[PDB]
Amino acid sequence: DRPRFSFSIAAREGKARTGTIEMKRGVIRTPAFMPVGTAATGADIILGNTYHLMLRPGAERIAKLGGLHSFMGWDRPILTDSGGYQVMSLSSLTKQSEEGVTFKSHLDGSRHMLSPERSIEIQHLLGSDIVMAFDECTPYPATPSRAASSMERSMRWAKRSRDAFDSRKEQAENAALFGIQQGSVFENLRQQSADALAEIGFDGYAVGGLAVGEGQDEMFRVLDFSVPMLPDDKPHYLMGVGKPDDIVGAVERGIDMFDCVLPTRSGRNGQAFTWDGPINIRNARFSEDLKPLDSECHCAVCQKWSRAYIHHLIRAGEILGAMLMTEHNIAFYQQLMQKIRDSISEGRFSQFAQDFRARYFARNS
Amino acid sequence: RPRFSFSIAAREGKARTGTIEMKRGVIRTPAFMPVGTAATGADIILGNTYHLMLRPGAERIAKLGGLHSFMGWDRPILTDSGGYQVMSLSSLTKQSEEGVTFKSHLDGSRHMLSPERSIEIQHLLGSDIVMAFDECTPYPATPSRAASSMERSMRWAKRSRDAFDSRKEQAENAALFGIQQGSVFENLRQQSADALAEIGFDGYAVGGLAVGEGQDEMFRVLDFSVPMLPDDKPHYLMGVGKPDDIVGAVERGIDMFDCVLPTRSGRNGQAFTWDGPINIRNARFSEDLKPLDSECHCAVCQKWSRAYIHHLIRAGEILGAMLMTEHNIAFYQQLMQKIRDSISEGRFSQFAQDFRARYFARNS
Ligand SMILES: CNc1nc2c(CC[C@H]3O[C@@H](OC)[C@@H]4OC(C)(C)O[C@@H]43)c3nc(N)[nH]c(=O)c3cc2[nH]1
Ligand SMILES: CNc1nc2c(CC[C@H]3O[C@@H](OC)[C@@H]4OC(C)(C)O[C@@H]43)c3nc(N)[nH]c(=O)c3cc2[nH]1
Ligand SMILES: [Zn+2]
Ligand SMILES: [Zn+2]
Repeated sequence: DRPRFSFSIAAREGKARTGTIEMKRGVIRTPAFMPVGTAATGADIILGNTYHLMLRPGAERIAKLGGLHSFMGWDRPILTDSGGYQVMSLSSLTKQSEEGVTFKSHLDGSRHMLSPERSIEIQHLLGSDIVMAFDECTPYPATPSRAASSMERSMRWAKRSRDAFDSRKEQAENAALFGIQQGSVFENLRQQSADALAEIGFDGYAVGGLAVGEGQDEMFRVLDFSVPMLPDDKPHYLMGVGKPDDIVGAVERGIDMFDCVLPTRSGRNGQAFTWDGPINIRNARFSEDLKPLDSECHCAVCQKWSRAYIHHLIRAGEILGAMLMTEHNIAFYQQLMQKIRDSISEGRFSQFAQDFRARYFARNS
Repeated sequence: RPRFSFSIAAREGKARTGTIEMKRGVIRTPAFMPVGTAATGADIILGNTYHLMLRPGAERIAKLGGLHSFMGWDRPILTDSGGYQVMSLSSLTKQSEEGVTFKSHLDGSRHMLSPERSIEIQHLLGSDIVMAFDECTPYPATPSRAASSMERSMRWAKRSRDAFDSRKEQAENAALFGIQQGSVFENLRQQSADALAEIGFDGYAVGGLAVGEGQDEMFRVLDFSVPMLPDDKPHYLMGVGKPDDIVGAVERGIDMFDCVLPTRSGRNGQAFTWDGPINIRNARFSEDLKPLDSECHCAVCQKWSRAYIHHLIRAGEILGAMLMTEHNIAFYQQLMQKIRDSISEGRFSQFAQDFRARYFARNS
């Protein structure tokens, strides 16, 4: 049968790689974009907001309903985060210590807590295939003192995540665990986090603490030295990235996995991604543009709907407009990953990145 | 249960409270009718006919069991006719006496709306209350533009009546509402009302409002338009509205409401409270341990504080807007219940004064 977790590289070019991740529920073609999973009403894997799901409707409720695969109507692999991002983005509502993170008690007495052990337990109840270690996304900007103490605490939490993950045979035999590298924008702290994660051992290694307002120039600079610190024979996950040009540049620096809310956030805010850069469909230039959102896109929206139709739908307050924008953006992101995977296999990825950026920045939509 | 039976239990001024009895349940009036969604306290929900015929299509919904199966909702459902999209999407339409033809899509598909096709689609959706195919006259409109538009809509209202009665299954189990037009002009409103009464309908909706006219102008049109409709029939104000808009509209004879603001506000960081709307994104709520509203009985206010929702939206968690949306919908139903209670008690005039006094002071 299919293996638990097997990462093989089929072709390389520079620091970029293309290949597959084999799991019991399907194959993940890398470099991969992993869209946000939703409740049931082309991607290889979807994600679940662990913090969101544990509050609504609850990890135990999800488990009794059959798991996220039953909850989201998705039989392919699923990855869940650990909540370490919400440890930072919601720090004002948290009491934090070495044991874990305790959130402010609710008006009904209910109180939620996150720890390396509880996070893995929740991710097991959700039935996810790829588990993220409980970490802390260090805020940006952060002093070298604040970044060091946070990264060091996160590495202590990473070891407890490893132990808690291995404490369940059912989870350790069917799922995979990813360590998350921290260190903010500092090379030395990044090397300490990578060394700590490798000594513990993980099926995959994620680069955390980025996509928090640092800018692409700073993000690329951190990727330049951070990704070579991770085990080459293991997949590399850049959390929170990103824009199409962010993804292309990140693949050029050794990243194999991506997640981002921009396709949905842009689709709900009137922005569509095209090969000629992003477009604001609300602009009057599209009032009578009879072309689809993107001339090359093969998604269902571009085969039927014009820019003019979508422009007037959003102007008229029809939520169908944002759904088509969202539907296009998600499919466009998968088409970007496919073109990236193709170009690495052909040995023409460096040419693709140049041609992509040239046309994506000219904005000749 | 009867097909459609509207009875008034208590009156005060032009305001009324009562029930609408249908084969699938009872609708307590004055009623707010939230926007129905696909399955994942209101008496009736609505379905965007124009949206549903495009996604996933009226025929697909019919084969799935109808909107009651589609939305997991066994209670009554009301569907609009598309007459609003005739105006809001007029740039993509070719309009004539026969109906409205939308611009052909990139796959050759073309959609058309007419009094006959609209009623057929609403039958395919399996809705319990059908709206006549009309045209929401744009605002502002010249008296010439409003007259031709209203008269066209009344010819469409008659064809809607005939098409509705052409199906025994629909005519014996559903209801048809006529829609009054005339923009902001009294004489044109009287012609539309007279025309709709000569045709005959189970209910009468006040259309062509909530299109940017302002509350003062909207109330002024309601002052003379609602008394033109049959008193023994329900009155539906389409698109209204804000909480104070609803209270003022009930004061002028409206029994039914629909509005996207509870969802539009919940997604844009605005929550409705008895002390007026609040912008949860303001820093004053960063540590406000109180719920969104002190009196609200919804699930969100029993568990979540203003501080928690404020930080969720600030952190980009979509759960924040869901709680805001859930509260706004439940708050709207609590407003209708308090209105229905006060009419039954004979103290509605006092409620309207007390509501506006506290709602506009903004002492949240
Ligand atoms: C956007 N920038 C960005 N995302 C990051 C994440 C993922 C956190 C997001 O995963 C989403 O669910 C799948 C949730 O939806 C939003 C609201 C986007 O937040 C959650 C991170 N996760 C962990 N564990 N650790 C990190 O250092 C980290 C850094 C990030 N930077
Ligand atoms: C907000 N103001 C407003 N709404 C009105 C409507 C309902 C049309 C809306 O009903 C909603 O679905 C249930 C949809 O939400 C949006 C997207 C707002 O549009 C649909 C009207 N409908 C008809 N048939 N005729 C009218 O004269 C009319 C006037 C309106 N003024
Ligand atoms: Zn597309
Ligand atoms: Zn509430």
